[PDB]
Amino acid sequence: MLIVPYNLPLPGGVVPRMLITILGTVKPNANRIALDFQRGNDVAFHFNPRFNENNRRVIVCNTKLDNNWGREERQSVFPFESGKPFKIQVLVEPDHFKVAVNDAHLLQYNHRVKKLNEISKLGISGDIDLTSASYTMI
Ligand SMILES: OC[C@H]1O[C@H](Sc2ccc(Cl)c(Cl)c2)[C@H](O)[C@@H](n2cc(-c3cc(F)c(F)c(F)c3)nn2)[C@H]1O
Repeated sequence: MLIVPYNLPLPGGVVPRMLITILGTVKPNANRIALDFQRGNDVAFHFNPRFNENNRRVIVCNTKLDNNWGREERQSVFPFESGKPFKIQVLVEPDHFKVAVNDAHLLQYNHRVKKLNEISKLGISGDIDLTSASYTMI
């Protein structure tokens, strides 16, 4: 439906209580997906499901500053499945981004980029059919 890579502007950046919801379907034989919450050229929060990293499925999260990736945060719970519809919910909390997939909490990512109001774009890329991307204040 929506063209991927997709850019969702986040006017005035993010703030606690802002909820971003992404609906889509993983393509068959998917290799990767990425959500990039950007501050200009920096990536404040990169959320990156990898479907085949040495025959393992893993979600890699990181921050990119001045074109350098930092320390990766990895955990082993992988709720996505090739060919299946998903819902990602990213809730901005005062100290971290809180992520739920298909209504189940997945992970938290502590804020490395501190100027939340300058994280003004969300890029969505990878092996998905993107249905919708929106935000609301809870
Ligand atoms: O840490 C996270 C980064 O890890 C490597 S670079 C690297 C390698 C080793 C280490 Cl120890 C470190 Cl710290 C960094 C990736 O190449 C990088 N990356 C992924 C994508 C990308 C682009 C897409 F278009 C897309 F659809 C997609 F799903 C993904 N672009 N850039 C990013 O995931």
